[PDB]
Amino acid sequence: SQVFGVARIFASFNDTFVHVTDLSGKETIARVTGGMKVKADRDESSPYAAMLAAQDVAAKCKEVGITAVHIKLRATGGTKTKTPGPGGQSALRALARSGLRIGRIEDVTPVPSDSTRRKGGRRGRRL
RNA sequence: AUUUUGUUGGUUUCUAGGACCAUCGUAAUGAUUAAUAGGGACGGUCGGGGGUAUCAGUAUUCAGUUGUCAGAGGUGAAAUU
Ligand SMILES: [Mg+2]
Ligand SMILES: [Mg+2]
Ligand SMILES: [Mg+2]
Ligand SMILES: [Mg+2]
Ligand SMILES: [Mg+2]
Ligand SMILES: [Mg+2]
Ligand SMILES: [Mg+2]
Ligand SMILES: [Mg+2]
Ligand SMILES: [Mg+2]
Ligand SMILES: [Mg+2]
Ligand SMILES: [Mg+2]
Repeated sequence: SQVFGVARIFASFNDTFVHVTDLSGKETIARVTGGMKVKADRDESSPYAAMLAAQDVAAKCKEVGITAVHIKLRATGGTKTKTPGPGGQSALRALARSGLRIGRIEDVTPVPSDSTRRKGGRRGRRL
């Protein structure tokens, strides 16, 4: 039927990565980040930039032959926050609305079975 | 050592007295509860109680292979990087 890639979307709170690989993930097809679409650091992770980033990925996917993708959304993970950034929701909707077909969707955020120490100190970040 | 042998040392038998030792007989012969105190034993347990080894788990960082290409990071915004 369709030809599947894998859209590995890494959505932090400072930027948004839209990265499409092959099934193995060892071959990169298109990687457009929200920071390549704006010149202000404060909105590298904006929903608007993520939508533009996804459209460039979808356009690149079409000329290589990728007609469908599986979605593996992730947050920063590790010792830091596990909730996805604001751009992850926009990049997913933009991909679906760009004529690309959507397969399986999974959250693959790095979660610890314990945890190393997290930055900020004992008293947290005082603002 | 309490008396007397006419009498003082007497003298050790003697008399009597505790104090014990044995036998026999008397006797209803002789040991308070087990504290909704405690201690101990025992029986099935119950615990992220302790110690010594041992086996996971992803994560973090670093490294090796790869893959593409212009930003990535970070913030309230930036900059150092
Ligand atoms: Mg940023
Ligand atoms: Mg830029
Ligand atoms: Mg610049
Ligand atoms: Mg540090
Ligand atoms: Mg405050
Ligand atoms: Mg006389
Ligand atoms: Mg008792
Ligand atoms: Mg026992
Ligand atoms: Mg996992
Ligand atoms: Mg520059
Ligand atoms: Mg950035």
